[PDB]
Amino acid sequence: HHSGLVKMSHPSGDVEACMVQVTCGSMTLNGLWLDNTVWCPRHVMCPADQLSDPNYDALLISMTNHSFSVQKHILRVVGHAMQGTLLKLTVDVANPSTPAYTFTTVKPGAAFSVLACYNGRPTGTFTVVMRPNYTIKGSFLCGSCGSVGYTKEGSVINFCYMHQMELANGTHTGSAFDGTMYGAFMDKQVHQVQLTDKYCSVNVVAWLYAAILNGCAWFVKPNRTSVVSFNEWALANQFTEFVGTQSVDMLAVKTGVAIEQLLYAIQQLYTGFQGKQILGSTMLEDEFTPEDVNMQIM
Amino acid sequence: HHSGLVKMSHPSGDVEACMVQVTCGSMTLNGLWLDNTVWCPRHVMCPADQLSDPNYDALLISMTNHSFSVQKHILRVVGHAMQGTLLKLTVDVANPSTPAYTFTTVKPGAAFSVLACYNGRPTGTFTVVMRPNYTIKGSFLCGSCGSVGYTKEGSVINFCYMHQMELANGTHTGSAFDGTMYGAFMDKQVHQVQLTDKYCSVNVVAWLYAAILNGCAWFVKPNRTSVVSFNEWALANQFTEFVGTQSVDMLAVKTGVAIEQLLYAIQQLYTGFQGKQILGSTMLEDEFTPEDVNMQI
Ligand SMILES: *[C@H](O)[C@H](C[C@@H]1CCNC1=O)NC(=O)[C@H](CC(C)C)NC(=O)O[C@H]1CC[C@H](CC)CC1
Ligand SMILES: *[C@H](O)[C@H](C[C@@H]1CCNC1=O)NC(=O)[C@H](CC(C)C)NC(=O)O[C@H]1CC[C@H](CC)CC1
Repeated sequence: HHSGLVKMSHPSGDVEACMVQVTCGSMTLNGLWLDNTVWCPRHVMCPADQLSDPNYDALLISMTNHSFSVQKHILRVVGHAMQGTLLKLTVDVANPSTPAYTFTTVKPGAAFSVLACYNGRPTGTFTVVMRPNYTIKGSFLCGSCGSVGYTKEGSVINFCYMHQMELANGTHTGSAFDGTMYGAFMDKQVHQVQLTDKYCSVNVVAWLYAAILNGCAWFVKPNRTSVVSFNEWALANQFTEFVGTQSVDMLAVKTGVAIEQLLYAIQQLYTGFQGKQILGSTMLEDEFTPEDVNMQIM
Repeated sequence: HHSGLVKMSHPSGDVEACMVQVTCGSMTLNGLWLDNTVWCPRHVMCPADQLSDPNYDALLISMTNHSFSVQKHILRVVGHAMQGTLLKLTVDVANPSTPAYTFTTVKPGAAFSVLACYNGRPTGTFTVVMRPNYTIKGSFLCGSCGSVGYTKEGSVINFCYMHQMELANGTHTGSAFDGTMYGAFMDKQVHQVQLTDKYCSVNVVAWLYAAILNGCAWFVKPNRTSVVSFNEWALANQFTEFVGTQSVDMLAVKTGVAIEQLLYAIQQLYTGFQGKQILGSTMLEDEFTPEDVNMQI
C-alpha cells in the first residue's frame, strides 16, 4: 500500500516574487528582494582571479553604490553593507510583494524548501534536510548562488538558507540570513572537508511511525529503550541525540506505540532488516520529519 | 559522491494564482480559474450519501448557476456545463493573472508537477510520474480534489491533470482537461481493476546514464542488446517498450556509452546488482527522466 509519504515542497509563489539578479562586474548571481533590501552572497564582489584568498573587507570598501546592478525579471542601489557572508543592499523601491517573513536559522534534521534560480529566474523547487554535518543535498549548478531556502508557518515565511557553495562530495552549503555560513565553511574557493554525517534520530522515529500508520509494524516489540539510554548509545553509533516534540507526541498518541519502543527498534534495525522492508525500503530513512508525517498521513 | 539528482518541481507561482474553492451545496473542493472559466471535478455535485453510483447527468440538470459558489482565497457563476468528468463553470470576472497555457495529455513515464490544494489554498507541491497503469503516487488527502498537475515548455504551462480519486492500494488518478480520466477509471466510489505497474525502460536508461556521469559505470560492458530484442524481452518481464529520444541521445553523447549497452545492462541488473550499488541503490530506479538527467547533471 502506497503511504502517500513523499518529498513535498512549499508553494514557491511568495518567494518567486522576491528573486532578483545581482551583478557586480563580471560576476552575476541571485538576490532576495525584501522591502527596500536585497540580500546576496558577498562573493559577487570577487573577480575569479582572487577567489582563493579574497579580502572582503577591502573589496567592500572599494565599491560604490554604482558597483551593484540589480535586475528584476520574474532597481537603483542607494546603500551597501556587509553582514557576515552576505551583502545587504538598499534599493530605492520597496518590493510590492514582500511576504511576511522572519530570519531564523535552522538546526540539523529540519527540512526546508529550496527555490533554485539562475540569473534571477526561478527554475525549480525541491526540499532538503539540513544534515548534522551542516550540508544539504539537492541540485545546484553554476549560477545558482543566491538561491534561497525557506519554510512557511501560517502566513509567515521563514527564510533560512542562501546558497553559496558545493563541496567535493557533491553536497552543498550556504548562509543563514544573519550572515553565518552553515557549518565551518568559508566562502573561499578552497578545498573544504565536511565532518562525518549522522542519522537524524527524530526523523527515523517519525518515519517508523509513518510505517505503523500505513499498516507496517512487524518491527514493533514490547521492548523499550529510554531516551537517555538511546542518546548515550547514539553518540557512539552515528545517530543524533533524540529530542522529542509535540509533533512526535501526536504520532505516539495516534498509534499507541511509545517513542521508547521505536528507539529500541532503531537499535535493532540499524544494521539491516534481514529480508524485510519498511515503506518500500531496506534501510532506515531519516529525511522525513515528524511534521511531514503528521501533515501527509493524517 | 552525491549526484545532485533529486525530485524537482516547477515553480508553482503561476498556477497558485489560478486556484479557487468551489462549493456546491454541501461539497467543496478546488478549481482552476483560467480567464472566465473555472474547472473542477463534477463530483462536487454529489452529496456524500450517494457517491457510489451518482447520476451525473441528472445532477447537472438539477443544478442552476446559483447552485455553485466560487471563492478565491490565494466570484459569481453565470454558466455551467459538463465536459467528461469535469465541470466548466463560467464566472463573471476574468482571471487577470491567467498564464499562457495549453492542455496536454501526458503519457506513461512522463513527469509532471502537482500543486496540492485544500479549500482553494495551495499547501504543497511535488513531482510524480504517470505510471504505466495510468495512476500516480503523490500525496492526496480528503479535500484535495481539484488539485492540478502541469508541465512547462518555456513560460507556457501545460495543464495535464486534475485530481479525482484514490484507489484501494493508495495510488491516485485524475482527469485530463479534455474531461477523460487517465486509464479509463470511473469517477465513482467503487472498487475498480488496476493493472500492474511496469518499469519505464526509458527512465531506467536515463538513470543509468546519470550513474555513468556521476562516475559509477561498473555495470557498463561492451555487450549490447538491440531495441527490438530488448522490447521483446521487456514484455515478459514487466518493462515498458523503450522508445529512443533526442534527450536520451544527448546522454549517450555526453558519456560515450551507447543506448544498447545499457539495455543489455538492464537485463542483467534486473536480476540484482550482485553485491554492488548504483547511485546508492540496489534496485533499478525509473522515475527520473532523460530530461531530468540532462537538466540536473
Ligand atoms: C555559486 O553559484 C556557486 C555554486 C556551485 C557551482 C557549482 N555547483 C554549485 O553549487 N558557488 C561557488 O562556486 C563557490 C564560490 C566560493 C567563493 C564559495 N565555490 C564552489 O562551490 O566551488 C566548488 C565547485 C565544485 C567543485 C566540485 C567538488 C568544488 C568547489
Ligand atoms: C476528492 O478530494 C477525493 C480525494 C480522495 C479522498 C481521499 N484521498 C483522495 O485522494 N476523492 C474522492 O473522495 C473520491 C470521490 C469519487 C466520487 C470519485 N472517492 C474516493 O477516492 O474513494 C476512495 C477513497 C479511499 C478508498 C480506500 C479503500 C477507496 C475509494
